[PDB]
Amino acid sequence: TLNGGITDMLTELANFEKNVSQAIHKYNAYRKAASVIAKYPHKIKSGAEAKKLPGVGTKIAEKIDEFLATGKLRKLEKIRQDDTSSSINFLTRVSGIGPSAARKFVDEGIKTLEDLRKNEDKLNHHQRIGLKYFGDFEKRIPREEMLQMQDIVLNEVKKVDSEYIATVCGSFRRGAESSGDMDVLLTHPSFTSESTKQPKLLHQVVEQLQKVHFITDTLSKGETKFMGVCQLPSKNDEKEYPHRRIDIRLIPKDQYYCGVLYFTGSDIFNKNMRAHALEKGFTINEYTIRPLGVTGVAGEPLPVDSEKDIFDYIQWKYREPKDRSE
DNA sequence: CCGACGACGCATCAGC
DNA sequence: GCTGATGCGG
DNA sequence: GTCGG
Ligand SMILES: Nc1ccn([C@H]2C[C@H](O)[C@@H](COP(=O)(O)CP(=O)(O)OP(=O)(O)O)O2)c(=O)n1
Ligand SMILES: [Mg+2]
Ligand code: NA
Ligand code: NA
Ligand code: NA
Repeated sequence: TLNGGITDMLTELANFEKNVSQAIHKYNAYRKAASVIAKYPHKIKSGAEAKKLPGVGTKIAEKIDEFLATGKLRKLEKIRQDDTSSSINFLTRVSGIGPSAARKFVDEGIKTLEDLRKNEDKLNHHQRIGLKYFGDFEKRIPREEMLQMQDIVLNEVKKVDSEYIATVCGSFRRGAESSGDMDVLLTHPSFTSESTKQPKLLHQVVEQLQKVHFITDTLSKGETKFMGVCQLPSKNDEKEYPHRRIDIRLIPKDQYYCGVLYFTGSDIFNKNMRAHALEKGFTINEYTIRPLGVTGVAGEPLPVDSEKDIFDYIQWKYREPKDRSE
């Protein structure tokens, strides 16, 4: 946190552009700048020093000079006083309310937590669950609790079918001391890129986790992605654990390394890595790395037997999960 | 200057 | 019912 | 908002 003041500023600018302006590329530009500054191993002393880094241009350079001189940014100071911008920004903190819904609600006069509760009927199902657990989903999860949640998920999956393999990814796999949620990669030998030899593969896991009252609510659910809510069991007389967000992704077993690379993130690491793959003439998603022809069209999946193979194709030295937190 | 900016699953909606 | 576009999320 | 070409 040598430059926490600067990266916090860029993060608030990114969120403003996403939530209020609906300028998704300004949001990514600010996020990338914040990321590159966050790993810069010196205390930044001017915007011209910062502009040397890739993703910091003239505009951000000027904002960093203002912030270093005064300790604040007038642009943000204004944004904070504007009641509409602040209301739109706040409502997007509810899961399922993005920038469109948030501006829609603030237009309808719904602009506080109390206003959301009174108008619960104007929310779809995801938004209703996001409002229900608003305070809980704001809390971090200590790694110690992540370890207990892992134990439950892995043992309940083993009880359904011993051939499942569940791998916790996200910030947990990157070694974070706390996580925003739990991300679970799931494979089963009956589900490959070649065939699906059993139905309900993800559903049976979700259903087992509901039966033991680990999973408490569902935000969305399809054949390969579950997004919902879970809770650790508490002891007699003990306060309940906060409810937590859980995501589960069932990935074809022969595409595991592309899947765990994707799900380990970070999101900015994946964007940098996939952008780099493009420049090297490949495309990477959670299933495959494929070459690009002269026309630009993706070819056939390349053989992959490790995360490191994916790095090798695009001529990157391997980075362990813990060094992917960008 | 200018196009490009990672890639995709699920929910919801318009239009048929 | 479907396909395609959009919002929102990972 | 930034960048490579
Ligand atoms: N725009 C995105 C968002 C996510 N992902 C991938 C990479 C990310 O680590 C994983 C879980 O995301 P999450 O939303 O769970 C974020 P994570 O890195 O796990 O940190 P926490 O806040 O502690 O949960 O999904 C991606 O590729 N592109
Ligand atoms: Mg996560
Ligand atoms: Na730069
Ligand atoms: Na939201
Ligand atoms: Na999150």
